[PDB]
Amino acid sequence: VVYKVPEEQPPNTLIGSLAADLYKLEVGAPYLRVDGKTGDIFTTETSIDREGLRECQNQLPGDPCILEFEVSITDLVQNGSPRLLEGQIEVQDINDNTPNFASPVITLAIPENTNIGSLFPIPLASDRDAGPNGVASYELQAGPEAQELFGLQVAEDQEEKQPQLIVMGNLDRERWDSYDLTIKVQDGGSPPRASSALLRVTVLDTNDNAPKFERPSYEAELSENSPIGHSVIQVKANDSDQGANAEIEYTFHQAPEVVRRLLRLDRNTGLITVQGPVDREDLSTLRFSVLAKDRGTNPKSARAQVVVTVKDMNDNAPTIEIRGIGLVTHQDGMANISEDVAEETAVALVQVSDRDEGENAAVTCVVAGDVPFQLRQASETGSDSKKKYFLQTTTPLDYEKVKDYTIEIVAVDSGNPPLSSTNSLKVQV
Amino acid sequence: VVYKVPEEQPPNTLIGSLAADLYKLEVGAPYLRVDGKTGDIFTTETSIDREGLRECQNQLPGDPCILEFEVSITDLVQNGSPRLLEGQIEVQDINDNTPNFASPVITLAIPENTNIGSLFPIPLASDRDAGPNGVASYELQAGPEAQELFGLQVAEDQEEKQPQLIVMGNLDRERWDSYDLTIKVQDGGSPPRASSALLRVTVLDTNDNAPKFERPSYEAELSENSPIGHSVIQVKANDSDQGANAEIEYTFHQAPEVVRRLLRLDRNTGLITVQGPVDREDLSTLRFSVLAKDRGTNPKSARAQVVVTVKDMNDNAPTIEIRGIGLVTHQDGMANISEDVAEETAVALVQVSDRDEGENAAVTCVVAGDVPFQLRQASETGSDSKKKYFLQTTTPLDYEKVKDYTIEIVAVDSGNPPLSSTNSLKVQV
Ligand SMILES: *[C@@H]1O[C@H](CO)[C@@H](O)[C@H](O)[C@H]1NC(C)=O
Ligand SMILES: *[C@@H]1O[C@H](CO)[C@@H](O)[C@H](O)[C@H]1NC(C)=O
Ligand SMILES: *[C@H]1O[C@H](CO)[C@@H](O)[C@H](O)[C@@H]1O
Ligand SMILES: *[C@H]1O[C@H](CO)[C@@H](O)[C@H](O)[C@@H]1O
Ligand SMILES: [Ca+2]
Ligand SMILES: [Ca+2]
Ligand SMILES: [Ca+2]
Ligand SMILES: [Ca+2]
Ligand SMILES: [Ca+2]
Ligand SMILES: [Ca+2]
Ligand SMILES: [Ca+2]
Ligand SMILES: [Ca+2]
Ligand SMILES: [Ca+2]
Ligand SMILES: [Ca+2]
Ligand SMILES: [Ca+2]
Ligand SMILES: [Ca+2]
Ligand SMILES: [Ca+2]
Ligand SMILES: [Ca+2]
Ligand SMILES: [Ca+2]
Ligand SMILES: [Ca+2]
Ligand SMILES: [Ca+2]
Ligand SMILES: [Ca+2]
Repeated sequence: VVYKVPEEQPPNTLIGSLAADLYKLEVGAPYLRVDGKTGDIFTTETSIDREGLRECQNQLPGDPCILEFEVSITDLVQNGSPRLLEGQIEVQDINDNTPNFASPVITLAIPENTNIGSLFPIPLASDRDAGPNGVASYELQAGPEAQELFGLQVAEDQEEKQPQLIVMGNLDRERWDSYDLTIKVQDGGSPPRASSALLRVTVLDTNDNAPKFERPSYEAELSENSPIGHSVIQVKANDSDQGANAEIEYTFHQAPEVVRRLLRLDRNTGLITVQGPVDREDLSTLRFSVLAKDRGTNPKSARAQVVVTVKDMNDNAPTIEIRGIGLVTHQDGMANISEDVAEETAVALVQVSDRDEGENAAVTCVVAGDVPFQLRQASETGSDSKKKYFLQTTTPLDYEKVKDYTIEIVAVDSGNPPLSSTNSLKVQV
Repeated sequence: VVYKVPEEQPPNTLIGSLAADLYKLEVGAPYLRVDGKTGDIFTTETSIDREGLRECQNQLPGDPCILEFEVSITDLVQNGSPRLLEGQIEVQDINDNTPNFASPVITLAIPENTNIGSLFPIPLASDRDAGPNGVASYELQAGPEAQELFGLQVAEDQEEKQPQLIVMGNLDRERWDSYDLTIKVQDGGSPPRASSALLRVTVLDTNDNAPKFERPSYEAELSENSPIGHSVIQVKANDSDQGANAEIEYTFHQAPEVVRRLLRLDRNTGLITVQGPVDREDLSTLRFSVLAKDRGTNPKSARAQVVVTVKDMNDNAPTIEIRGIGLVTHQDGMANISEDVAEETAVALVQVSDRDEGENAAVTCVVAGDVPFQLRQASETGSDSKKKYFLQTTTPLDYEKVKDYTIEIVAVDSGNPPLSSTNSLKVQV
């Protein structure tokens, strides 16, 4: 015979009697009591916990929880041998357990710019109770800002409710990177029972941002013949992402070889320095681009024009080019004349040249000996390096005191320290 | 005095004469010739290359390229000393050089799902010529499919044309991962000159795809008490991305500790195996989820329900519970009766139980001795393990041949190999 008893009733609640017919309890011992000569059976000071009983442990949904008990009728006119009877009390569930999350703080990581509608699962609540007394609903309590951004959805697919976050609008990590929601679970008892957990959405970073240089363009003066390791310039860029999506590498972009030889760009600090012989007379400007690149898996990159102006040093000593004109013409640094046609006639054309810049290539230019020849402007302009002078005569002269004219010229630039050159010519006669 | 001469003319082209006034060439030597008594000056079998001349090398845009030359008038009624004159021939540019890319194949990497409008720079073409004879336009020749996807844009920002790819629609790597375009550069000469390069767009992979399991759900039978390392089941998932965006890791998701003890999930292969004592009498089903996760920087993940049915083994030997009923009641495995009231009266209630399943818990149940007691059904149902029998009398008996009743019961299950138990009772008298 069967019986329906609510679980966890108070001691000595009567569960019933003889819809059949001394009575003894043979089995059911801790949880029940019977009375002699009545066969009315009541609960004990050990309450029946539907959730406690080994008898009811792994039972599948809606498989009824039955406690076995046996009682003996051992009187039939004190002649019969006793009659036991199989009993079954079906313990009925009450909402005496609260729905729960495994941890009271729950922590989702959602990437930046997840498309609208994207779903993410929330951990399930559980409830040791059965049927409508177990998990019933989920509710998403949220700050205003956050409410426009996040929704809740529940699936009846898996015959057990999987609650899910819907992303309702765009997330940007850079804008804001941490939200706070509470997820309320509730059961379907009366009264119901509920529980909460803090659901923290963490916005994860994507490499959605490129490097930018402090300045679009870069300029720097650099002194010619500087030593190996002299700081030319530091370029630096900026990335609004996080970690390696924002770590930066610097490398030459549109840089011809010459420059590559002379400069060293350091990838971490972005400090260009000298690594080679720098000569303004070779290359007066250094023009190149520089490439800033993040360490994202798909690297984003920027570039900046750099132009280095090479500053002059007086490292070039002037140059006295002596040469012929018209019919007069030199040979291994000496020429011919005799019984000169006139004074103020020209023996040589003389060009003085300096390869540096401004002052350091401004040339003064002087005839050494005691001879009868001067330099006279031939040019009709004032080009400060490119002097063209005639080497012309001062006094007439005859074949008797001649063939002994070593005219030597000297030149100095207005540099500091100054540099000088000397160059000569013999006139035979 | 000045002069305009086109570069790379044929030998002995006349560049002009005396808009002034023997004539000698003093400077300009390799590239020019003058004629005596005329002062008309013409080109040589060394052509003037505007692009060749050291004199014109690093010249900034539109800085004119001038070749210096000096000539001497050394006749003024054969009385004057000679007059030289500064010359300047301004060499004029002709479109004798073709616009070029550094490499003839160019190779851009664009990420999946780059937003429409996103720009990417193409390497610049160069042109050793000057002014309108240098780079003029860029043109993007393209296959139909590819044309809907990619545009060209040129910037006049940097005073030098930076050509750029515009992305015109969505790229999906999984769909198609390599395009072919040609980029045509052309100059602004007449006729113009042009050049091409193969521009290959490579679509780079983003982790835009989650794992999926072969099957939504997984089932497996597993024999109780199997050995450590026995293959239970292999779960496997699938990711349509590339590299580590598609490499997969398997780990238990909603798995209570018990299960964690008994099973070992291997992260690479996704093969669950035995790692602990499995007892159907402890846990008949193993229910858990499994988590597949890619090795993307922001891992995407799937999960699958797994349910393992534990199959029974005859590892439990039956259980003979002897106990009292009504007034008759046992004590350290023996009880009292004397001058029995009748035969077919019951001394004990006897329950035989096996903890296994089906056959291996089907019990036959037999009284050993030569005694006057049998087992008789007390229950009113056929529960195949839970037998309830009376141990009742066969023959009457008196106090003179008694107090020597060791009734022993034996039980065996229908398992293979079968298991047996024996249990006894003394009746004093
Ligand atoms: C570099 O980046 C910051 C943002 O991190 C920006 O506000 C700043 O103006 C940039 N440059 C300097 C000189 O701080
Ligand atoms: C796993 O992935 C492939 C695509 O790579 C899919 O077409 C296939 O059907 C999946 N499963 C099996 C059993 O091949
Ligand atoms: C070049 O030579 C002159 C002497 O002729 C010096 O004055 C000058 O400093 C340098 O030695
Ligand atoms: C239990 O004991 C019995 C003998 O009483 C055997 O038949 C059985 O196989 C097991 O040993
Ligand atoms: Ca309870
Ligand atoms: Ca309950
Ligand atoms: Ca509940
Ligand atoms: Ca962002
Ligand atoms: Ca970045
Ligand atoms: Ca970011
Ligand atoms: Ca130098
Ligand atoms: Ca210098
Ligand atoms: Ca100098
Ligand atoms: Ca040329
Ligand atoms: Ca040209
Ligand atoms: Ca050209
Ligand atoms: Ca894709
Ligand atoms: Ca993936
Ligand atoms: Ca992909
Ligand atoms: Ca077992
Ligand atoms: Ca078993
Ligand atoms: Ca058994």
